Amino acid sequence: SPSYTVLGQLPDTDVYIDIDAYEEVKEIPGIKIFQINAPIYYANSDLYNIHTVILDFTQVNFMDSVGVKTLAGIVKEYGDVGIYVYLAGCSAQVVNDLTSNRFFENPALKELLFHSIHDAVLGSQVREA
Repeated sequence: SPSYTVLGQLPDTDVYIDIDAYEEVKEIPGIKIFQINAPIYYANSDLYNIHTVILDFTQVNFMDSVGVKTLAGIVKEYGDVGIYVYLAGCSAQVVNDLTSNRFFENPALKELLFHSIHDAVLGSQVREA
């Protein structure tokens, strides 16, 4: 799909790239990592034993209200079955767009934000069940 890319980890590093880019790159058991390549309502359409989904926002320069609402639905619905959705690599501007569209109306959702994919992977290691 052009709207998202499945990422894996290069073994014994903090490097995450396209699962199809290099043979030894492997997904982490219990975690799905998706790089967002188009506004999230496109990726969401494709969506339509995992404890964590990590969404890599490195490529995202801004979000619109429809995108933030979509994202909120994704976080909520995974959350309802105990799966955490983490947001990695959000720029200041993207965080501003999330905030303006009241994504953090519950300040607890601030805990879903991580600077890098690896930070998010490490955040999933031990946590509130």
